[PDB]
Amino acid sequence: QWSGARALEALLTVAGELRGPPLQLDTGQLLKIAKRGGVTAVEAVHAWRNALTGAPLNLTPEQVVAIASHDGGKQALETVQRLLPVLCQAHGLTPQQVVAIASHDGGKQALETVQRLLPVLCQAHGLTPEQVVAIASHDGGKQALETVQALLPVLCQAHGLTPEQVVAIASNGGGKQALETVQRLLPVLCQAHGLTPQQVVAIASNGGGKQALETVQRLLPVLCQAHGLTPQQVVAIASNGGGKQALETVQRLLPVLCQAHGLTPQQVVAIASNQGGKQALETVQRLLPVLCQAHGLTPQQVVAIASNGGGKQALETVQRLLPVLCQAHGLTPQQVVAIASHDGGKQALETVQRLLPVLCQAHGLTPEQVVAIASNGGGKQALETVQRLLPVLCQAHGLTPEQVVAIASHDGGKQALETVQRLLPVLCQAHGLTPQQVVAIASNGGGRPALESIVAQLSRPDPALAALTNDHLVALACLGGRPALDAVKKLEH
DNA sequence: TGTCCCTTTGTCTCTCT
DNA sequence: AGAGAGACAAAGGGACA
Repeated sequence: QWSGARALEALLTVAGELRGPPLQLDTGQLLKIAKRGGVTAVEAVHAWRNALTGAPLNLTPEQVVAIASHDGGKQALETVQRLLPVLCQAHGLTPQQVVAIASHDGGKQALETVQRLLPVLCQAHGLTPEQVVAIASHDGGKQALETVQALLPVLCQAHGLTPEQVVAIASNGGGKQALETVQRLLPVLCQAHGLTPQQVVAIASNGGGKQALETVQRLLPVLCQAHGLTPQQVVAIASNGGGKQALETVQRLLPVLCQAHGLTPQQVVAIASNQGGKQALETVQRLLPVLCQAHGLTPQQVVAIASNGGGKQALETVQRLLPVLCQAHGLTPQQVVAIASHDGGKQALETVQRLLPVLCQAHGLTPEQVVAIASNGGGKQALETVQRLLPVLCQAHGLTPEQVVAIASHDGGKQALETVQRLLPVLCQAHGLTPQQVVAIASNGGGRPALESIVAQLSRPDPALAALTNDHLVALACLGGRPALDAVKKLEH
């Protein structure tokens, strides 16, 4: 018989119990732990169900699932209950920071290494705890911490990088590989091809940073003479997760796409310059003629859809959903293209298909409004949040549907909507801002942190901004959000 | 296998102006 | 408002004990 049978059975026996107190996990959360943390992780969560939930740690189930759903999850769980007090008392980290460090493959290694190396990293190397946490919060975080300790001096001194740059390089999966490749390849890339340190840092600062740097070195000559690419265009392609794959695919498919479809190299670069660019290119080669047939989508529209992260997913989803969204939902092809032309286009298309009739019939929005909500990165999240929160925001908080749609119609719209529902009362009743001002602050990208920064300043006033009135602070917060307040917070110093 | 580390792709959020 | 950064997640492969 199949050997995985006993184990699968054990998985299900134990999984059944976890639906009960004190954790109560759903099928989705249980699948997740099983898929990545495996069987021993599911058994571990059960074994330490009580010791984590409340006294004296007090971890939410969502947090227990986050620690458990990785390779070694069992080990991370044991280590968290051991090291979270140590790290919150002896180094002053928050439980959230400890959880974030724990929530990656080999989390036990990262936590123990942070416990070991944080003092030497802050004292002898002048890093902040936040920076130590960031470095540590990726797979192989133990390796990245140890490589930062060893290579920070030689990277700042012999190679001219700032600590911030070293931290940025180190704070991805395979950070150790990226750091080491930069030490070796920075003079080669700078002095042989005229790249700035900053361009090299940008290449190095993604997962697979090492792969992308080595690929830039190899392919930069062939890309710049033969295919007529600018060093600037090559750097942009390489400056993305899986840069190596995007680069190699650009060399392959640039002439093919240009000659056979009439795309410019500028358009090709834009398709290639996201995470999964490789996938976006190969999909365009296949799918463009299919999308463009019968006077359907123009090439230019296919390029736009292609030119975002997961462009492959967006392209395929349009091919599937263009007819059913146009015909049965009364959308123009142009509107479908608008919704698809953002990171997560696939998610957003699917969510419009599912929710357009609900939001229209049940909540009284127009299609135009639904499209406007959908037509940003994270459009799925914003649509789901408008569905959840429109009744409370309008009925309990006074807002018009028009104001809710405005808040929702930017990247982070979900975050903006949730924060408004959360902070509207204290902003208006405790400090006298008008609802229209709160809406105004929140109706920009970065709505959430702009609102948080404002609430911070009115509940624990920094003298640095006391010279500003509430209205001035509002105008500032609408002008440039949290960064503008923060800058002002300094300009005064 | 269980654990650790590395790489790619997809999605979401905030910044920079 | 569009490009850039970066953060978080899901999933697969190498390595090894």
